[PDB]
Amino acid sequence: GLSAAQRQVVASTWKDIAGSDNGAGVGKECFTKFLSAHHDMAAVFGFSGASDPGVADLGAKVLAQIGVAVSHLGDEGKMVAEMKAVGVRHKGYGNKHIKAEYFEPLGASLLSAMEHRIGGKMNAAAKDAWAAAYADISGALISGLQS
Ligand code: HEM
Repeated sequence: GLSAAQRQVVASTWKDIAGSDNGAGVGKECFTKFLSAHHDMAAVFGFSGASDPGVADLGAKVLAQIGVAVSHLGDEGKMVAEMKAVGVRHKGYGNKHIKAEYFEPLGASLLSAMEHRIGGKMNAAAKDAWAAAYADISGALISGLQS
């Protein structure tokens, strides 16, 4: 599923975009677009539109999970245990309208927003390495999800 070159390209793009923000300006610009393009997930996340600061709260807190998961892409025995739990958490949120169908799509559109921080440094290996790592990150959260 992943390779040493990709695992390295993943930890190399997370130390820059998530330097001190840990991915704060990554989900706020991604979730915001998802909420706008999708008016069915806004009430689910807890926002009224794309002009809501809450978006920067979820897209940010969520990015962190991807960070703790970036320190173990080849080791899917523990970093996947925490993500699997997040799914169980989404099984009873304040909206009870979560779905893994928005994950993939919201995951791909997320890599296009990461370039906003490392614009110019995000090469193909950066979006590809993360495009292969985010698959195991989110895919590992859909397990406990819909519980
Ligand atoms: C696109 C599908 C998703 C939906 C609809 C969704 C929805 C939500 C909602 C509604 C909350 C709580 C906000 C509130 O108070 O209402 C939340 C929290 C959170 N979500 Fe998601 N989420 C999705 C995908 C993800 C993914 C893929 C990750 C992981 C990368 C993730 C990680 C988190 C984290 C870490 C929190 C913080 C809450 C906690 O864990 O205690 N979410 N999500």
